[PDB]
Amino acid sequence: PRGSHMNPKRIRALKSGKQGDGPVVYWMSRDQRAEDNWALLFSRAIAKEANVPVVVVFCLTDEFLEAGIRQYEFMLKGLQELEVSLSRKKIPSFFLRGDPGEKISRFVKDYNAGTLVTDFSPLRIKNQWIEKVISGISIPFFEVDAHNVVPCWEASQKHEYAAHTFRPKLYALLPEFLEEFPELEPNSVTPETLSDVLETGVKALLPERALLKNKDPLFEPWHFEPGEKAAKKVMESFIADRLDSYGALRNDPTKNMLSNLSPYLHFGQISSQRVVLEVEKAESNPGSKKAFLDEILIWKEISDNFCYYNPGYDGFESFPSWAKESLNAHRNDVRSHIYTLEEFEAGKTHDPLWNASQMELLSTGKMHGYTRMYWAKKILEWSESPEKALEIAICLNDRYELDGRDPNGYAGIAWSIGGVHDRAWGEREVTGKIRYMSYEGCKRKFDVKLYIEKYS
DNA sequence: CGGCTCGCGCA
DNA sequence: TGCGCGAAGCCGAT
Ligand SMILES: Cc1cc2nc3c(=O)[nH]c(=O)nc-3n(C[C@H](O)[C@H](O)[C@H](O)COP(=O)(O)OP(=O)(O)OC[C@H]3O[C@@H](n4cnc5c(N)ncnc54)[C@H](O)[C@@H]3O)c2cc1C
Repeated sequence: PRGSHMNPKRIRALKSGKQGDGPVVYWMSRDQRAEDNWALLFSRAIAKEANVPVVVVFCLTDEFLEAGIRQYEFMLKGLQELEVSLSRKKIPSFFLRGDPGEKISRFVKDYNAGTLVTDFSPLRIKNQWIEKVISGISIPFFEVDAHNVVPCWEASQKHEYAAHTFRPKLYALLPEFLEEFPELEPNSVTPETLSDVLETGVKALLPERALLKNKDPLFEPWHFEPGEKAAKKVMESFIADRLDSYGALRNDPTKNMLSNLSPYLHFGQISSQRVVLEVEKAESNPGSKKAFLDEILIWKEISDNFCYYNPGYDGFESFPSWAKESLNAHRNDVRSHIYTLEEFEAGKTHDPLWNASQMELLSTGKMHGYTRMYWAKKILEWSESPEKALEIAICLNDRYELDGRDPNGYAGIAWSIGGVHDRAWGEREVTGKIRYMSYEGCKRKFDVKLYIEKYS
């Protein structure tokens, strides 16, 4: 409804009804940013057509107890900057604590909202909140895909087996959906503390903090500055300094040649469409430009496709039949080593390369992309069962990665353990036909000793 | 039937 | 280091 630079294919109606006379309320969950936000822009256009103001509601759930301080501070500090950014545009931001299924419905009734808009996320918990909200509200409810360049329900209607099947589909719809972002218009009609919730949450997560021998924290919070503004600087530095050499050095953990955009992209502090727009105009190495675009467009959005069309995305049942049969037949194979969650967590294994990868995960919260494959695949090799390996890999990924609890993580773990979006390889013990990685293979691609010595 | 985001031999 | 084969099941264009 309404909009000249707005594609209607980015919005879908979750619930029909009579449009109320109150303000249009935007339920911000995934895209925590002010600029290049389709969901916020569409909420403004609906408000403009109805001559009502637009407001933003963020519901703080109990999910931060499962995660750590590193994710809590990163999200909270970005929200504090976001509050000022919306305030400059005369857009009020309301922060609620509790279950969104009950808090959002209460806010709609109390604030007398006219229309409700929310961003899209294929996670299981989001669909549970939406269904609860729908039964408690009586105004139209819309969903906007502000995370993907091409809407998830529009790119493909089925689960995609491999990237080479999804690649032609995505690139065919690029000329339509890849476009510039109109500026956010400030509100014409004007009508909890973020510091207190930060202090309250931190005290609850203090006992669960990872520590060293001398009770010293392992996490180093100066590597990534949270916030919308800092994410712009990371993109600018990557395009100017790192994008040219990305194609040749993205598989070398000893070189900081990655975009470092996943923590910002996970919380929606920067738009992946915005990154694509600046990358496309950038005149750099054609090989590196193609390599980076294949990651942020295909592999990032196919991860949303995997979780959207597979409700068991974090389970063994989502694996392909060939992988399940191979893993089933190799259940009784004697493992070379057996490690529990705690031994994996502290990095007390016989592999010095695996332990160094974990320390980078512990200290920085963002382990290098190449070593994540080795990190996850060796968990399967040294665990009781494939279910145990999937349980440990998901737990350590969500607990310590800044980009954890993301569709890119569940798809990545399933790729490493269950061969999702992959193919069969040579037959092996324990791991069967799942793709294999060895220490000697990494030794021939990068300086392993430098990586190991960098992280003890 | 062609071709997919590893190890390994060889220059 | 970069290149080409090997080992493996299956989708998708016909
Ligand atoms: C076992 C495992 C677990 C992972 N855990 C997570 C996670 O929790 N959260 C997360 O966001 N990513 C995860 N990834 C994906 C990938 O490792 C990260 O996106 C990347 O390492 C982050 O560094 P970067 O963005 O600087 O790398 P870049 O090469 O600069 O990545 C560019 C962008 O493309 C996307 N992308 C790149 N590689 C992948 C990939 N393999 N799968 C999906 N999208 C990709 C991301 O949006 C990323 O920001 C995981 C991968 C594996 C193998």
